[PDB]
Amino acid sequence: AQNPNCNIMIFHPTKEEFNDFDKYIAYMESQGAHRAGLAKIIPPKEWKARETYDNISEILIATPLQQVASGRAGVFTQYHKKKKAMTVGEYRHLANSKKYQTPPHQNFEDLERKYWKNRIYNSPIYGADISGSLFDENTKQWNLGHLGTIQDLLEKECGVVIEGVNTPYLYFGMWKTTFAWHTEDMDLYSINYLHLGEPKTWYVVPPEHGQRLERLARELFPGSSRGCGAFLRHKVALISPTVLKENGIPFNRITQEAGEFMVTFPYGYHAGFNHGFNCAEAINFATPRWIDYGKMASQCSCGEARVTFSMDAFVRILQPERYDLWKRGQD
Ligand SMILES: O=C(O)CNC(=O)C(=O)O
Ligand SMILES: [Mg+2]
Ligand code: NI
Ligand SMILES: [Zn+2]
Repeated sequence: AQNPNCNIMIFHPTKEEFNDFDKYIAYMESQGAHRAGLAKIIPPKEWKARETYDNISEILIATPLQQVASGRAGVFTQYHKKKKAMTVGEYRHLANSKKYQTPPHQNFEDLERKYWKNRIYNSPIYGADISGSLFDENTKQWNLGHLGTIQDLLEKECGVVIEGVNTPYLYFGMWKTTFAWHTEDMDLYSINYLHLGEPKTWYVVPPEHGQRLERLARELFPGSSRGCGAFLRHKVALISPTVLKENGIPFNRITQEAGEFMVTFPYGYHAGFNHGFNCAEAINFATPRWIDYGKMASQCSCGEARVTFSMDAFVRILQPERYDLWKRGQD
């Protein structure tokens, strides 16, 4: 069995290997990359996402989100308070202000220490979930707006034609902006490209051990667990590495820098934070190996998780027994 300790693997494809996306995902899995839940892909030196980032300041962040925490430093939730619209140039200036900028630090480890010590005492503003793409249309390799769609994959594997679309999302971050512990919708893969700016630190639980994280989360968030049998789908709960280690939960960590891709694998729980002003692009995707995970994915039906249009068909075809309850949660 490849990668039996479930370590995060880092890949350096050549320009030739970078042509066929599906083939390279399958290669990484042949080497055991999925056992970690997360892999890093460093593009060949010949490749670029676009020519420059000099002209992005007029993109609008219609609904910036202020991430307000409650709890203790290592075990907290966050809620998202909506703020007035602002452009990417305005948000960049805000991120760089004395109130929000990255503090002086020695290295990524010192900054990680400062994040976990101090996150709860601040409320950073995240420009998340913005439909769009920063890949040039002429970038042919690993262009996250040109991937095979999940609807087409389901149709190829299972024969059923379904409605829905699959487009990328932009994320504009600042120091301390936070992504809570989650798996993807329907336990899909994700791919994330850090286009520019400061790093993103990731934490991940191997898919084979995801239920250990869920059991800890039910202990640590007992009111939320009574409210919903899949409350991590709400994407609000944070647990620090120190608390994970105290409770014996297997996990790994890695820092993504600008110019790098990360892939999350089906049922790989992940969480993390941004180091300073940055911009990422991410999208969900599927492979044949996903189908079995999609069929078994948990679902939130309490009303909180509320998701895209395209998840309807995935539930309806892969999980017909759960469909009626889940759809009630959507309405
Ligand atoms: O970058 C972020 O805020 C969150 N991204 C992801 O959870 C992802 O790419 O799957
Ligand atoms: Mg612009
Ligand atoms: Ni994710
Ligand atoms: Zn719920």
